[PDB]
Parts: sequence; structure tokens; C-alpha cells
Amino acid sequence: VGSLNCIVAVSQNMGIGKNGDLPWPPLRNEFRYFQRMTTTSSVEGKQNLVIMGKKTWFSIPEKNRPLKGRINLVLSRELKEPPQGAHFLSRSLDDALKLTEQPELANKVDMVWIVGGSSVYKEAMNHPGHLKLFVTRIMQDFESDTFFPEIDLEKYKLLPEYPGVLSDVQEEKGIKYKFEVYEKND
Ligand SMILES: NC(=O)C1=CN([C@@H]2O[C@H](COP(=O)(O)OP(=O)(O)OC[C@H]3O[C@@H](n4cnc5c(N)ncnc54)[C@H](OP(=O)(O)O)[C@@H]3O)[C@@H](O)[C@H]2O)C=CC1
Ligand SMILES: CN(Cc1cnc2nc(N)nc(N)c2n1)c1ccc(C(=O)N[C@@H](CCC(=O)O)C(=O)O)cc1
Repeated sequence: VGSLNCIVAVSQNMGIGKNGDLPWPPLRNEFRYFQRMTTTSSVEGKQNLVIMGKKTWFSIPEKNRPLKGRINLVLSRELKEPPQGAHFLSRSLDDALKLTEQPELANKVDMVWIVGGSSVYKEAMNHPGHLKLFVTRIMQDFESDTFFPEIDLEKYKLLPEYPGVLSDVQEEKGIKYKFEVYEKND
């Protein structure tokens, strides 16, 4: 079990979702990077694990579920079994990480990626330990219904750079955004 990382795309107003989907038009390069980041493994024969709440799992188009090349995990206190297509189900973020420690998975998984949503971000974000937040800053306001918790800047530092992450403003469909990385250790 290597790195613990969060990944999110937020609008100027700190908003990640609107009625089950994103607040913005689909940015395919944005999705490209999301997929590239979460799927790439720095260790041969090992895979990345993605942790998502049940409403995030349900917002991924059916056809792209479970996300490919990735070990998929849903979080939920209601469901009895993983939703069709899922690989694992856990009742807590602490349980999900322990499973990583199980020999089943202990040799198959490299980094673990938290893909949301909020409640889920919030807890991981405050998890004791070393962590990184890969944030896409979508540069405009989008009416949303679900938000990203605030970044505590007194704990989380913005890096001037990071290998494999474009440092310049992207713009697609007239919507500009930038990629950022925060690092923590406490
Ligand atoms: N722009 C972006 O980066 C992202 C946008 N989105 C979008 O935002 C929305 C996702 O929203 P959100 O409401 O936060 O949904 P989640 O995807 O977090 O779904 C919440 C469900 O997940 C379970 N759950 C969540 N956190 C935990 C935990 N720590 N322990 C146990 N169970 C947990 C609960 O399930 P139960 O009720 O079964 O107990 C809760 O009802 C959609 O609009 C989606 O499209 C989502 C992710 C990233
Ligand atoms: C609703 N949603 C959650 C979502 C969307 N954008 C994000 N963007 C970032 N930066 N971080 C997130 N956590 C994130 N999550 C989705 C929706 C679709 C796919 C998806 O179908 N993903 C493909 C990428 C397919 C594509 O390239 O368009 C994959 O193979 O991972 C992922 C997440």
C-alpha cells in the first residue's frame, strides 16, 4: 500500500455536483487526466484502488462502470453487496484502507485514489498522515448542489510544480481551468 491521494474538479464557487452529475459541460481532457492519474501505476503487476461513495458510483455513466484498470470500491452503510459492476463495498473509509492490509489486496494495490464525494473527501482530508490533493480548479461559477470541503492552508501547501501535471491554464469549450497539487504530512 503506497500513496493515499484525493482527486477532485471544483468550480470557483467550490462546487463539485449538481443533481447527480457535474455542474459543467463535459471537459474531455479533464476526464483524460482524471483517468490517467488514477489508473497509472508506478509498480508492475500492481494496481490503483479508487474509493467513492454510492452517489459518485451512480453518477459514472453505466458503460464506464466500474472504471477500468482500477480496483473499484463503493462506500455505503445501506447496501449489502457491492452495486453491480463494483469490486468491493465497505461501511467506512477506515475499513476500506484496512482491506488494503489484507493479503488478498496487499500485493495487488500500489496507490489508493479517493474520488469523492464530499463526506468522503472531508474525512480522508482529515485522516492522520501524509496525503496529497490533486485539484482541478475550474475557473468560473457553476450552480451546484454539493461542495468540496475547505482546504486548510495552514496544514496543506500548494506545490510550485509536480511531475506529469501541466502548470498552465487549460481552456476547453471556453472554460478555463488549472491543475494543482497540495501536499500534507501531519
Ligand atoms: N467534480 C468532481 O470532482 C466530482 C463530482 N462528483 C459529483 O458530485 C455528486 C457526488 O456527491 P455526494 O453527495 O457527496 O456523494 P457520495 O458520492 O459521497 O455519496 C454519498 C453516499 O455514500 C456513502 N458514504 C459517503 N461517504 C461515506 C463514509 N465516509 N463512510 C461510509 N459511507 C459513506 C453514503 O452511502 P449510504 O447512504 O449507503 O450509507 C452516502 O449516502 C454527484 O453530483 C457526482 O456526479 C463526485 C465526485 C467528484
Ligand atoms: C461523475 N464523475 C466523477 C468525477 C468527474 N470528474 C472528476 N475530475 C476530477 N479531477 N476528480 C474527480 N474525482 C472527478 N470525478 C465521473 C464521470 C465519468 C467518469 C469516467 O467515465 N471516467 C473514465 C474516463 C473516461 C473518459 O476519458 O472520458 C475512466 O476510465 O476513468 C469518471 C468520473
